[PDB]
Amino acid sequence: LRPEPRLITILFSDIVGFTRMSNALQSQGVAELLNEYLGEMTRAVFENQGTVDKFVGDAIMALYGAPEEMSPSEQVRRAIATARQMLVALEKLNQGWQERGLVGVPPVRFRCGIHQGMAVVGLFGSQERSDFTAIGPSVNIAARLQEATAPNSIMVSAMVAQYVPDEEIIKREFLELKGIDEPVMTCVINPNM
Amino acid sequence: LRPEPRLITILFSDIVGFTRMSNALQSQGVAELLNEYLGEMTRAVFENQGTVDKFVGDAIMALYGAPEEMSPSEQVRRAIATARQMLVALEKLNQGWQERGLVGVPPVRFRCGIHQGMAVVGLFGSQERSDFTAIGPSVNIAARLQEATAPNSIMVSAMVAQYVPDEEIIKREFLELKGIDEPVMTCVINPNM
Ligand SMILES: Nc1ncnc2c1ncn2[C@@H]1O[C@H](CO[P@@](=O)(S)OP(=O)(O)OP(=O)(O)O)[C@@H](O)[C@H]1O
Ligand SMILES: Nc1ncnc2c1ncn2[C@@H]1O[C@H](CO[P@@](=O)(S)OP(=O)(O)OP(=O)(O)O)[C@@H](O)[C@H]1O
Ligand SMILES: [Mg+2]
Ligand SMILES: [Mg+2]
Ligand SMILES: [Mg+2]
Ligand SMILES: [Mg+2]
Repeated sequence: LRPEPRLITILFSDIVGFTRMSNALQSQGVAELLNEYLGEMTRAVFENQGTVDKFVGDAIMALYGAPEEMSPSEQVRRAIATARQMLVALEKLNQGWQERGLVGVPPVRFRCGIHQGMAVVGLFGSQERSDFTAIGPSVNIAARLQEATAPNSIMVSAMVAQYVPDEEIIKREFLELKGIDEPVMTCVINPNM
Repeated sequence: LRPEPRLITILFSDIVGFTRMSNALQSQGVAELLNEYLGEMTRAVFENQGTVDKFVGDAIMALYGAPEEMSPSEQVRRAIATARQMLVALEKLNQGWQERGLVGVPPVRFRCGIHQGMAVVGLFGSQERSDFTAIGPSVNIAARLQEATAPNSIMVSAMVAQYVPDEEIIKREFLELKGIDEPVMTCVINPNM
């Protein structure tokens, strides 16, 4: 698990307007919901051999191809499958949160950025505290894609898109992604399949 | 423990232009550096009773007042101490990275956002994968402060600032912080003491 550059697919699934919830609903609700969400999102990544890199609040950072090697295509296959499954999971999550009173508060939507690229994946931090993650623009991209894409929209990088049939690529488009000294070709892929 | 709202001080220390490194220096250098950095940053938080909530890449998210209760004042005291110590740690880190060839690549600088406020801190995620973190605008604030403040500048929220003597508050100022439906009173505090 020592940090090494690795072609991995970083999938970031951030909940759209989660702050609009961490203020709207109650703390327990925010946790219950978040945890429920992350439970299903995580489920979505793990179910897709994904690796929950970490949760950055309402954002899930899934790595594909790390720590367990995974073909770039699988990484994307999985990441996209995860992203989509997450949306499906979210479909039910909102169904339940709506029918419960946790949403209905905008029906929890999540932006998903999936990028594949060289990231230094491995354990990072002090020996006093290390977390397996991916470091590098690759990650940034995924994250920026995540935040760049519309709610319940899976925005993947050019790198990722090449694995998804054009039919599933709703719309390609370069986007000025923060931290990216170059317009990244983003392809929001079909949230379904 | 289980997620509960908690007045905690979220400290985010993100490395300024780390992507300008995850591209500049080599992977091993990026990891070696990042880990070295996070090692000292982490050190800085733990040494200040802080809690490394997680590392979000080059960003360290430290919680103060979670999971171990800590007086709001201590939280800030510690968070600020950490932020400052981090800068000091970074001072030496760059000293070494510079004298090594890892920087000199802009001398790794870090933005530090320290905010104190109600956050739902506790374990989040699925039982399949839980991470102790703080959720809620409080965190967002710290993060936005972190990214809002200039490099090697510790930007704390009004909440935090009240604990730091005005003499240490380099400059107060409200900032349109993303995700914050209200101008947050940010106070970049003296990075020294
Ligand atoms: N537990 C946590 N750990 C680390 N970073 C966190 C965090 N919680 C928040 N942040 C940081 O705070 C930032 C913004 O917080 P949101 O993303 S929770 O707010 P939003 O209403 O959901 O906004 P939208 O999803 O764009 O619609 C995150 O990107 C993190 O850097
Ligand atoms: N290991 C990781 N875990 C989670 N999120 C991560 C991540 N690495 C990156 N991100 C996400 O990618 C985003 C940007 O990546 P940078 O911060 S590494 O790039 P920069 O040049 O340092 O940017 P600047 O510090 O503003 O100058 C982060 O905010 C995370 O949401
Ligand atoms: Mg979010
Ligand atoms: Mg987020
Ligand atoms: Mg950074
Ligand atoms: Mg960061």
